[PDB]
Amino acid sequence: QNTWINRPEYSEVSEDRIVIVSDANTDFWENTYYDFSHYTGHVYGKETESDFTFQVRVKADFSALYDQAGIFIGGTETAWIKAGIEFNDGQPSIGCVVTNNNSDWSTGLFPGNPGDFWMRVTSKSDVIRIQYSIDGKNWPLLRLCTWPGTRKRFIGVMCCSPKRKGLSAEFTEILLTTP
Amino acid sequence: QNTWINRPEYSEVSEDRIVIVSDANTDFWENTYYDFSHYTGHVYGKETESDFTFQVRVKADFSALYDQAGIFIGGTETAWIKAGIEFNDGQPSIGCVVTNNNSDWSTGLFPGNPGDFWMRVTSKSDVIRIQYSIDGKNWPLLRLCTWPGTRKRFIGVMCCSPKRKGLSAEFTEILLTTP
Repeated sequence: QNTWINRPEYSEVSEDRIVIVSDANTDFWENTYYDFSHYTGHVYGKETESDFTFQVRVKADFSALYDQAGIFIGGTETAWIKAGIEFNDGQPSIGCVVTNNNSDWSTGLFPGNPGDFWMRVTSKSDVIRIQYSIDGKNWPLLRLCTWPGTRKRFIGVMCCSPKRKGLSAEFTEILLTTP
Repeated sequence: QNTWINRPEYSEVSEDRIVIVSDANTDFWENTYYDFSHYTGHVYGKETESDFTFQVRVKADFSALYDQAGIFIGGTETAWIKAGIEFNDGQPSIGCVVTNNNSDWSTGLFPGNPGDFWMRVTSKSDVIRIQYSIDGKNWPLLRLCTWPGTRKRFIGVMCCSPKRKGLSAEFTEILLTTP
């Protein structure tokens, strides 16, 4: 059954729609460079011990620095992966952070509509393939690595407000299935 | 003193210019997904045990699938990092691969001129910050992680031809210095 990691004050959970409103100063980051350990981001999903392909359509109102919305894959508090859009110096970026004791993040240009995009995560064997889409048809690769956690993987939708509060993210067309 | 990792058949080494012509089927990759271990890419540089900032201007004639040219940071054969342009399905991408026993790669859109760009690597403490530039003035972030190797880091220019032979890459404006 679906459950939360840092359940937010405000939210909505329907059969085919999930809304996460971030709490103040929420984020996910481990040590690397910044020297702090944040594990306060919001994630709604479920644990699974089998391979899978997760896909979701994200609609959030990015505005404050470091606003994040996308997907999350958890193992432990020091073994997880997050990916999606992140606001910074205006322009929106698409990136990913793989944390295996330490956070390793990559980022880059996001061409689509920052307020309406798709995310896809495929986890078969010990491999993690993360892709995104701006039209729901084309899925460019974002990150390809090997899972840093164990058997149990927590897969779900995520939302972060490192410098603010209230980022509202709507998740629809959610589909968790065999790879 | 400067030395090679998989010295190529053809090359040129001047005081302020380095040309690497790739040998057939050369590449850098460790296990993840593809299930093969490649350590045949060409790298010209030097070992250092102190923090540094490396910068270089790259001019290569990308054409065959997976053609790569950029920078490399080595620790061991299972602990290294590479970053730069990579040709694929025509369009050129800017990406990075961090290998800590297993390769973890990120990729994305490259807006500049694929045949003339800059790379910058900063290694202070145990942090690695990789940036690129399309005009030699602006340096967007590409990857930020913590070094997977030890004290001795091999920093230098790199060139790969996974599916061909002959990719000629020219490296100029090389500058290795304190961060």
